[PDB]
Amino acid sequence: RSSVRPYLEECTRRFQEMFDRHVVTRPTKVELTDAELREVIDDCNAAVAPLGKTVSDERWISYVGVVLWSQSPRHIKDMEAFKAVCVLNCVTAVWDDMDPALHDFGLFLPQLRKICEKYYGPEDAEVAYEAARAFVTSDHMFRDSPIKAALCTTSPEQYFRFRVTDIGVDFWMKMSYPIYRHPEFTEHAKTSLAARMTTRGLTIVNDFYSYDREVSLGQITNCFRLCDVSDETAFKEFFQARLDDMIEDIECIKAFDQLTQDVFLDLIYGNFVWTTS
Amino acid sequence: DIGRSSVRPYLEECTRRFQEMFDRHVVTRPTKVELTDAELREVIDDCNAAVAPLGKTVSDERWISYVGVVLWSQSPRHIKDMEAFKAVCVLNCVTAVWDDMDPALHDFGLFLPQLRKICEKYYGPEDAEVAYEAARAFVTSDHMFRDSPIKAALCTTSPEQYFRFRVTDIGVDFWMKMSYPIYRHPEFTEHAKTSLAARMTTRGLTIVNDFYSYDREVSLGQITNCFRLCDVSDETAFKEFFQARLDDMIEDIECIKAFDQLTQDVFLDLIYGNFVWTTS
Ligand SMILES: [Cl-]
Ligand SMILES: [Mg+2]
Ligand SMILES: [Mg+2]
Repeated sequence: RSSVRPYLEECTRRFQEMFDRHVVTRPTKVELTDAELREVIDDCNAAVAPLGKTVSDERWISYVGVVLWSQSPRHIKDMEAFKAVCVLNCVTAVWDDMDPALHDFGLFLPQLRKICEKYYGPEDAEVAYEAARAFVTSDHMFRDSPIKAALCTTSPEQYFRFRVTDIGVDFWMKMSYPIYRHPEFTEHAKTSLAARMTTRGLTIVNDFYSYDREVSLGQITNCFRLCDVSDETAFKEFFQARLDDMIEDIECIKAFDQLTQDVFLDLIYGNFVWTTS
Repeated sequence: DIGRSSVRPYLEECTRRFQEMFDRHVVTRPTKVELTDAELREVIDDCNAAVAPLGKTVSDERWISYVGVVLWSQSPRHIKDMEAFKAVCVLNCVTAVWDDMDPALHDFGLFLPQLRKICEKYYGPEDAEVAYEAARAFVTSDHMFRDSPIKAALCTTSPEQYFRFRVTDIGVDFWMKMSYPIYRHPEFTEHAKTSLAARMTTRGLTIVNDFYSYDREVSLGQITNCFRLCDVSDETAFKEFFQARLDDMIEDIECIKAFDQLTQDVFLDLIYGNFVWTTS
């Protein structure tokens, strides 16, 4: 029960087969110029320096890969917004990986505001900042919280309801809509319907490939703790149920407008490609 | 299908079973905020000023029917800011009229500035922006999804997709984001701003709303009702569906009890108060 390694190959193949049948369109990686990647890394370093944390270029590049693979390159209009999502993703990933004893909101929150004010217009900057603030504040609030225990152990429905915020997808949507400048996508981002539609597909993939690491650290925010992964029959029924969840979401996503559904599906499928890369 | 046009045969039994569930699981009864006649006149005058640019005349009696949900579904023991409370009264009522209006008469250029005016009158500068954005997103969502293929997909596929739509569409996310200044409670404020507050309360609010508005909505051809996902003409299929919805409400309520005391008081007063107002 400590590991999903016996299922790693089969589940990877089954994820890919599902995407090939229901999405078809493959993710494509955004290539940053050397100048853009250096500007991103310099902003990341500047933002986490007040916390006294050193992070290598290699670690920044591993954090940023999800952004490079999970946006929708054919629809990008604003590369300043794109770089902002690169930076905000990376620096909040560092914050998400830190011991809460090193969490200094007075030092970090002004750095998030500075990033938002550099890359976004005034209105978008407020929206992106509030979402980043809500995300890091949620991360802090729910470490060792009875609420997290109740939501993550009760049922898949309560667990994914928690993960809408906790996996960062509502934040992601609210900092990503300026990349596309697409009115319908902007509204779905702001109502969080965008995040609610894509939460299960992101979370189930994240959870499968981070299960071994997370259970070894005593973390409970993983839907595969809701089943007995040591019982092959129980695991296979649970995994199929999660695949069915992803498929139901994907098929509803196809009712959205063409640009919006490309963004949603590139996000779910790109996250899978980056996670397995 | 006339047999599917009504939940009237189940009206008494379902009302009794809702109440029984609340008595077992919430216990604490809702209590009604009473406004002074000055407060209520101020609320209604703001409501009239807000909808007059759209050519709507609304009697005091109709306003009072709209506002009863705020009076019954807030948490009086925890109120700290009655200016924020009056703002929730006005915003609920004026967006209720907008929700009931001919979508032809929808004039965002005239209405959105009135919403901002209400928010700027009653809230501090930061809270006014949060309440206004939530009102804006709600009325815009209402407009976007009339005759939308997205609404049809989310509302006919499964209860999960339907309640996902209703987090915004029934207005609970808006409600949480305009109500947190009433309580000035840091944890509740955060749950409102992440929308976890809305996500926890959506089913309890929607199931009750849907049951008691089913007849009117299907008579109007409206599809945003979870009881269209079952055959209400089939007593066996209806009672199994209704029991599953009751189980949803109970699971939400039992999880809500893991939140801090003040927050859970607010969440449960909202669900239970909405039921009391709806059946009155
Ligand atoms: Cl805001
Ligand atoms: Mg994980
Ligand atoms: Mg209704």
